[PDB]
Amino acid sequence: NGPIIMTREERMKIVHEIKERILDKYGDDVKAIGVYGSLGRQTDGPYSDIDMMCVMSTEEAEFSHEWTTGEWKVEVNFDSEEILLDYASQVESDWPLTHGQFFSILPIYDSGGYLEKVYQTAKSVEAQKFHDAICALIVEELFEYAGKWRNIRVQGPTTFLPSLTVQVAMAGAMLIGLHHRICYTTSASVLTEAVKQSDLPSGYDHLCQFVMSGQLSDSEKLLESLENFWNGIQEWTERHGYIVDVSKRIPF
Amino acid sequence: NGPIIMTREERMKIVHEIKERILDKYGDDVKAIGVYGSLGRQTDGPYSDIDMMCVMSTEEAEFSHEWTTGEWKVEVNFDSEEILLDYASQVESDWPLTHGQFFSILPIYDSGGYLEKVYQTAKSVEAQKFHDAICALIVEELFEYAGKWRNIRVQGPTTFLPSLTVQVAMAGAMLIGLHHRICYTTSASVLTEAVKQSDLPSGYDHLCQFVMSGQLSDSEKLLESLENFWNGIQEWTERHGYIVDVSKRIPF
Ligand SMILES: NC[C@@H]1O[C@H](O[C@H]2[C@@H](O)[C@H](O[C@@H]3[C@@H](O)[C@H](N)C[C@H](N)[C@H]3O[C@H]3O[C@H](CN)[C@@H](O)[C@H](O)[C@H]3N)O[C@@H]2CO)[C@H](N)[C@@H](O)[C@@H]1O
Ligand SMILES: NC[C@@H]1O[C@H](O[C@H]2[C@@H](O)[C@H](O[C@@H]3[C@@H](O)[C@H](N)C[C@H](N)[C@H]3O[C@H]3O[C@H](CN)[C@@H](O)[C@H](O)[C@H]3N)O[C@@H]2CO)[C@H](N)[C@@H](O)[C@@H]1O
Ligand SMILES: [Mg+2]
Repeated sequence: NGPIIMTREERMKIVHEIKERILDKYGDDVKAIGVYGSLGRQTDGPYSDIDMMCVMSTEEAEFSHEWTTGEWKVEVNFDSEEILLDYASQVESDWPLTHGQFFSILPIYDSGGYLEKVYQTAKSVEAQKFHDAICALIVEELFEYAGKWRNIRVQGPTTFLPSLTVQVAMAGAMLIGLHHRICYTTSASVLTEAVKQSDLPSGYDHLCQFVMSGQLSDSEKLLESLENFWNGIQEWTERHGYIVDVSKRIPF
Repeated sequence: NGPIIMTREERMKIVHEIKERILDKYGDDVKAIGVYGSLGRQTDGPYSDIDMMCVMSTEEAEFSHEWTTGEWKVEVNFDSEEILLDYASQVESDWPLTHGQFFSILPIYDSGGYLEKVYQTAKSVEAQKFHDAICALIVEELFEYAGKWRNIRVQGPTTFLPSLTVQVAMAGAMLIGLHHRICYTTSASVLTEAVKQSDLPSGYDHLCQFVMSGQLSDSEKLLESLENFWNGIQEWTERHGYIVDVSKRIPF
């Protein structure tokens, strides 16, 4: 019957019950336990699931328990300090959506400031890593989407266009977030927060209005909006120095 | 302003240049080279990218080169035989979308039947792996989506509902593909092929109609369609035995 309505108090009880269970089972291998996500920001809605992180001392520790009771869902990730710190300092194309975890840490157990160290690492990532992630995003994702919607324009199918438009709008949101080196609060607010930022590529806000309103049935307006956004990207990358190497047929 | 229009003959010319370049650089470390994706089953549209794969003899080989010339995009993955076969034999929630690669391999170099060996491995995966992936999908993705759209109904934002509905429809497509052990052709045909399968959970095809048509502006009809799909999931999982024990507050 799906998730039920729960209050913040009930969630913190579950959190502290899980904390006790983790300490009973693993004992001194537990370096730190925190809550992240919406419950960590104390923004959590009545239906939100629970996300917790655990720093282990045992080397190469990397596992997780993800379950539901039928009424609520919990995910607990267990990582060694080294594994967690490397993850916090790696910038992938979906960094603005995944690494909000490290800017929403609610500590409930920490034997040696480990969670603070993870937070510091996540916020001190070198600027060059965001630059590379932006160039990789344009090649590995945006360029590929451009071929996908241009294929639709000539040979269809248009039934993929609304889903692909959503993907392009989400990828554009990642590109902006990588530029500003900021993580989005929640998944539901990614597009709302993306259009309120500075230095938007031309055509991005117009494209997002289709995705946020759900008016994705006019394929011609979508294709025309995607091309304008695709065009706006390339002046935007030159204006900010995110220059993509296009000089070789084969780069190895 | 790429990607540009290309013919199959122009793509195979680029492919064989890369094959020549791969053999020049890595020589006898190359066990096999193949083309997958749309060019692999030679359906490729006028704008499709080029996807290639390489089997290496080097033990820990796992790297990729992904680039564009401004006109076309190429991705070449280099994997040891052990790494590639283990990947082909592991079933994640996005198996129906990622592992079609292994059912579309066009060999252009193969020193010892390595590519046929990859195809055999990918198609002989134990039924238990698909069963576990289905149960994990329902918990890790579907249950989480249900909480998210129920939050939207109570506290918004409505601007996330069209994007979240697309995500739910794609997760349902994964659920169907894992059930029937089938991989989807391309990203563009995932939804069309998913709704043509048997044993659909009640409410999925109706939900896909909103996503495929792009009529995602009636949040009220979307939430009702999402709930109906969510109900159909619980009957569908019971009828096929994709049952997870949910009786414990903490299952470890
Ligand atoms: N190649 C065999 C195995 O691949 C894995 O990585 C897989 C996955 O993470 C990785 O995903 C990569 C991303 O990361 C990278 N940032 C952009 C790139 N386009 C994407 O590639 C994949 O996603 C694309 C669609 N978006 C597809 O067009 C493409 O065919 C597909 N290879 O591609 C691999 C799938 O083939 C592991 N690296 C390793 O277990 C072994 O190498
Ligand atoms: N935990 C720290 C690091 O996590 C990484 O994996 C990351 C990522 O793949 C992984 O993704 C996992 C999946 O895989 C798994 N099959 C289902 C699970 N819902 C999902 O979890 C993630 O996606 C959810 C939304 N769908 C989010 O609600 C959730 O907060 C998020 N942790 O979450 C991790 C981020 O926390 C690496 N394993 C490793 O570098 C290190 O352990
Ligand atoms: Mg989660």
